[PDB]
Amino acid sequence: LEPPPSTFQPLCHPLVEEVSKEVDGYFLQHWNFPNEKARKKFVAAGFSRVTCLYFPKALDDRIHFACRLLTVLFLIDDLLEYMSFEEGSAYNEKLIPISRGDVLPDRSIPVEYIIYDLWESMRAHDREMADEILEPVFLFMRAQTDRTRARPMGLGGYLEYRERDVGKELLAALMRFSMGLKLSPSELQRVREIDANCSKHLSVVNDIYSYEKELYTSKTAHSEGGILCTSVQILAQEADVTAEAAKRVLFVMCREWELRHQLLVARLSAEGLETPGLAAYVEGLEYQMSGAELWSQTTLRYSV
Amino acid sequence: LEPPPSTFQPLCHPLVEEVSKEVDGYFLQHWNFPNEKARKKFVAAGFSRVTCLYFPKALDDRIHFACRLLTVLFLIDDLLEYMSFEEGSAYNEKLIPISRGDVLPDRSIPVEYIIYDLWESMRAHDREMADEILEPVFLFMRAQTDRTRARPMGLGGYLEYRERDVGKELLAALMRFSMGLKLSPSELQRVREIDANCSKHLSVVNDIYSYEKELYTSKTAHSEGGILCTSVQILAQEADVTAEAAKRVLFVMCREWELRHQLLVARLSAEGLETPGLAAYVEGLEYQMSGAELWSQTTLRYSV
Amino acid sequence: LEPPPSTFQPLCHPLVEEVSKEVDGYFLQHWNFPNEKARKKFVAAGFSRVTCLYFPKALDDRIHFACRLLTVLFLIDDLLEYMSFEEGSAYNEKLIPISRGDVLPDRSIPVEYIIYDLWESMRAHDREMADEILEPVFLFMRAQTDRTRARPMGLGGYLEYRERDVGKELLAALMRFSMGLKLSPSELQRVREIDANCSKHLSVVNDIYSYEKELYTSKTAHSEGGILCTSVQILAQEADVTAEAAKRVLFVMCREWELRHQLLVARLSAEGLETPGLAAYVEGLEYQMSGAELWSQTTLRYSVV
Amino acid sequence: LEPPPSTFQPLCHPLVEEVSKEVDGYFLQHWNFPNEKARKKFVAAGFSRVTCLYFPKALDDRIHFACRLLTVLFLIDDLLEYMSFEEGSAYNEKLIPISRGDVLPDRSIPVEYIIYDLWESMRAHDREMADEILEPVFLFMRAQTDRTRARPMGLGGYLEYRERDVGKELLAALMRFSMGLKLSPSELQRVREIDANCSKHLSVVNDIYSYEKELYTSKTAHSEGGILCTSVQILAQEADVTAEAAKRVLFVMCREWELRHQLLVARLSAEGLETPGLAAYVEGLEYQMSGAELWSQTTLRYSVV
Ligand SMILES: CC(C)=CCC/C(C)=C/CC/C(C)=C/CSP(=O)(O)OP(=O)(O)O
Ligand SMILES: CC(C)=CCC/C(C)=C/CC/C(C)=C/CSP(=O)(O)OP(=O)(O)O
Ligand SMILES: CC(C)=CCC/C(C)=C/CC/C(C)=C/CSP(=O)(O)OP(=O)(O)O
Ligand SMILES: CC(C)=CCC/C(C)=C/CC/C(C)=C/CSP(=O)(O)OP(=O)(O)O
Ligand SMILES: [Mg+2]
Ligand SMILES: [Mg+2]
Ligand SMILES: [Mg+2]
Ligand SMILES: [Mg+2]
Ligand SMILES: [Mg+2]
Ligand SMILES: [Mg+2]
Ligand SMILES: [Mg+2]
Ligand SMILES: [Mg+2]
Ligand SMILES: [Mg+2]
Ligand SMILES: [Mg+2]
Ligand SMILES: [Mg+2]
Ligand SMILES: [Mg+2]
Repeated sequence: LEPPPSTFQPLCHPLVEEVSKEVDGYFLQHWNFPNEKARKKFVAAGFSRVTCLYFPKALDDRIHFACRLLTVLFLIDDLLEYMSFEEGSAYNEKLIPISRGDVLPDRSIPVEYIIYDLWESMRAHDREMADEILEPVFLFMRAQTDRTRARPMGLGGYLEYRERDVGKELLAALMRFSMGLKLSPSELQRVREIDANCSKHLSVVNDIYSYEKELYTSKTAHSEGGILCTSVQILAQEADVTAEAAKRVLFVMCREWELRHQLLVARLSAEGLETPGLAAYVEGLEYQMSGAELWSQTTLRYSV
Repeated sequence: LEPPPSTFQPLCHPLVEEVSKEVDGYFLQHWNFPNEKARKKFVAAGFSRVTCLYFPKALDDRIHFACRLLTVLFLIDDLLEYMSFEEGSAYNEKLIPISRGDVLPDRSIPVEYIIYDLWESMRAHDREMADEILEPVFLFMRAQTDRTRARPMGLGGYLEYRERDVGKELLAALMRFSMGLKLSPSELQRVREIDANCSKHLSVVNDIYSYEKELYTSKTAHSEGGILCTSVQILAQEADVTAEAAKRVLFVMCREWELRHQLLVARLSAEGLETPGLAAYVEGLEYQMSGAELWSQTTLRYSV
Repeated sequence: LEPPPSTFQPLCHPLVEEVSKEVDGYFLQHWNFPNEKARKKFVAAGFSRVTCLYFPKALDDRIHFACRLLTVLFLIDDLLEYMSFEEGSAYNEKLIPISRGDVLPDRSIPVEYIIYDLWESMRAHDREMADEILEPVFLFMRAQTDRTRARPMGLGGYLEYRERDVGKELLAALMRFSMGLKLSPSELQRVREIDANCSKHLSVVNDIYSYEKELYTSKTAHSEGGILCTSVQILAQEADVTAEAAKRVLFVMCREWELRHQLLVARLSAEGLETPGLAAYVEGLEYQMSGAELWSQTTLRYSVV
Repeated sequence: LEPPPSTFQPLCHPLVEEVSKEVDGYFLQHWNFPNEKARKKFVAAGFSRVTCLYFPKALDDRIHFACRLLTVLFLIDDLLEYMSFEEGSAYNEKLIPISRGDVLPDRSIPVEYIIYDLWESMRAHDREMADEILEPVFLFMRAQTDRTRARPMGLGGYLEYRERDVGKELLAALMRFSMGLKLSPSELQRVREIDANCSKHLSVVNDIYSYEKELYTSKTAHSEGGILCTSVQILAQEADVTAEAAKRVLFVMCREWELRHQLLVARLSAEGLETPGLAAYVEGLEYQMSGAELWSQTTLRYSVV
């Protein structure tokens, strides 16, 4: 597997090792892992490492919140693969009022009190920015168990749906939270098209590198929760080629989205619409894209 | 054309007579109408009346801003029908920096100074709420000359496009501006699905009532600006029936979206999630749907 | 679900009881039902009753052939849901040379010899007309396992696909067979538009009533054979409404195809191209539409999943 | 637009200069061109040259038939752009009985007598093989004015339609005619998957190079005949990228179909299924793909709109 060249350069948060020990340690203490092999696999994935590659300009005293939130969403993402759509939906819906702080957790259930304590701690740190991450998380949670996953999709309809299932909007809100980067609604409206393009890049890069994992899951886990729903197989079907061939084509499409990103940002700036906040934001998106790809290329999660 | 029953009751702003006189009078003074027949056709349309049906709970001192904005948008909407997509786009793009206040108007050109003065006066009245209307308007302007109008579309793809072409988002921000109704990003995220449903209703009710007008325009106006792009045609073509039959089917679909609106709002309230600002906002959407329909049923713009 | 008003009036073939008892009796003797519950459910479907609603002016000595063919196709229709498209296709292709009479059945396999004996008997009664049903049937059969069921479709593309999957053309050739109604190659060209419209009505009325059944199936059968492919779901997702809402909208669309049927018919008559042969056929198409709907409204196949 | 690497070597028929002169000469005498500009454009397109790249192993005394047939189909393809679907359908349907030899041409109407005389001369040369090109040509002609061109299509649905509109099957029959290559029904059935794959390549390579021409047509010609129906626009819309970006992505997918052609061919041979006639046939398909691309990269038809 050979990626075509990219002009995007990744960056990693300076505190990645100390924060990853802190956050890995918290989940190894509290989360219900089934056995030692699963604990080792959890550490091998490097979930705080992908968080620190996503948000390398996070404030030093906020990056750990983002590591915790992405880590617990990954752990849940993997649990849902053993559930039906209905079970998975019941599982996520329990957590939504708890995330809001509206329902207290059952403290004998780690996922509930981990979720409750985390969002309470983020609101204590910055209430307004924390509150802006909630509905984007819920939108993602609901997409994860959407029966649209078991229905035929074309490439266009898939990318529209995958924007939610890849958590693009929660990642943008979490990036802003992590950086203390406040943007007005008018500013956010200005970069809507840049966001949508970025979402496709994140989606398809993840699909390419995680395909062998997902293929294996689809054959071994729950026929609904584990269902293969990915651009790799949607393009392979549409073009009647192999998955390997579809990945080569999708990679080339990913570099076209990187070019489009650069063009859209250049236009924003030329029209005099790139504020200091927006400049930081679109550079932030570029780190998400290159950081996700660097982690995807190297994590044991996808290679074993 | 027999409208299926509806539980939505329309409401009109109490100041409709006074404001209509004022705003109609302003455009009759400044807008370059080509002849007397057009001046009469302008008055006959009742553009301030549809605004007052749209925002019946607007603050007494803000409703005229809304009448002016929708009036000038309607006037431009009609001029664009006689231009190419390329000519329309150049026309609209010139007005966008002027709307932002970044570029002074040529005061010998009425659309330029009307646009400049209007936005300057809105920002003087409420800077932050006025600024939230700008990108929604520009989104709508750019939809009007999108070459996607000249290409095949199914009902789903069309509704997604029409959401921009009908100005759903600018109407929402304009409603909020006009009521002084401030909503947080989190509140707005909670009603995203309610907004999307409402958009379909506005789009298709307009398509139904404005069909004879748009058909006539497609036969006599510019080949691009006049191109017929509407749910009436799309459904007739997909189902292989007449435009008349398609309207009767679309009308039933509109009442289904009304029921869905009620369901979605009831769920929002049943969860603990309908804030007082949200309650005002979703009520406001219901006025928009019923008000648009009432105007569309009665305006001379559509019957002659 | 309250149907909207209709001007079409259904008719049932006079001999419905006799032929039902006869043909149900034949399949209860010969078909490989898995258990007693399945035998009771088969009887509850009333497959001979829908045949008698579809072709109420069939000749008295021909109607049983049509009940047999539609019964065995319904039965295979249900089996294919538990197969891959490849398995399903292999199953059907096996029956095609057998239906032609070119290949002997394995008499230890009831579907093969039931199909074999059926077609033999039909050609024995009217070789010319029986032969006209064959390619229509194979068309329909190949549609059933068409991988295009596993591809995204809008409503227009769906209706063109459904024409084959709902068996419009085999119902036409069967209707004609069962009535002794012969039509010239010229007469059949004139009604190609009336046919396409009628296919939409059969397709969608079935979609509406069979939705709950097909939904259950899409959750419990084979990921390919059982895949949900229906106008109710296509409209629900295109318009963002519930399945129940899409059913109410589609039903109104059905009534418009009815009005359009009447229009295309008068139009054929006003031009005077309405032959006596063509006139019986389009009245027969109207019986198919209204009969299909009456059966669908009442059959336990659709109300008890 | 730099084409990505290919392992295919295009070949050109050795009589290309002599046959181009003969066949261009014939159409310049008989066809009604609207002006001198159109006559020069015709010669610049080099329609005998694409024929000779498509079929470089054609028999020396048959290559001119293929050149004539593809030339007149290109000319008609362009005329249809100024017509409605209904007008173009009537136009094509008039030619079908004449192609068959069943109806005499109006000798004052060049398209009619050029088509009549050409198909008569092909049947005079090799009746059985000429006749096998007819239904593939008609299939293509009816695809050209098919309403589905005005309905939304995703990539998979489009490629399925474009197999007919690109004339894949007529090109295969014409290749076999021109090489005197006779295949059994069994041999033909064996290569269906190879055929389907090759069709996507022809289709998309053509879409890539002809996009600027077709875009201009869609802005200036008939709203139906001139309608933009192409993978370039479909992918640009689905992926949200520019047309140029879509072309670069689609070109990489064309090389994947080249690789897949090679794999299918290997497998045919690895099983026991590759005959001498099949080997010549699938090698001929490779020349079609590389030849069509080489012509498309260099013809003024696509670079000067
Ligand atoms: C895209 C990426 C590397 C990281 C996104 C970072 C995270 C955790 C975002 C939260 C939303 C989730 C869990 C997306 C996983 S997409 P998926 O289910 O396809 O991920 P998988 O392939 O299972 O690793
Ligand atoms: C939907 C409705 C009645 C009013 C919307 C109210 C306004 C002014 C919205 C601003 C954007 C415009 C002019 C949309 C017209 S949709 P169109 O071009 O289809 O309207 P037309 O049919 O030309 O009246
Ligand atoms: C259309 C109709 C009610 C009757 C036609 C009568 C028959 C048997 C025609 C033969 C072709 C078949 C099996 C159509 C059923 S469509 P399907 O698979 O959707 O039917 P289902 O919903 O499974 O009953
Ligand atoms: C594909 C290729 C180079 C040649 C095919 C050779 C020929 C003439 C085949 C006959 C069928 C036709 C006319 C296809 C043109 S595809 P089109 O209408 O897209 O061709 P255009 O882009 O107008 O040149
Ligand atoms: Mg996952
Ligand atoms: Mg996931
Ligand atoms: Mg993945
Ligand atoms: Mg308009
Ligand atoms: Mg408009
Ligand atoms: Mg309108
Ligand atoms: Mg069925
Ligand atoms: Mg079926
Ligand atoms: Mg059904
Ligand atoms: Mg063509
Ligand atoms: Mg062409
Ligand atoms: Mg082309």
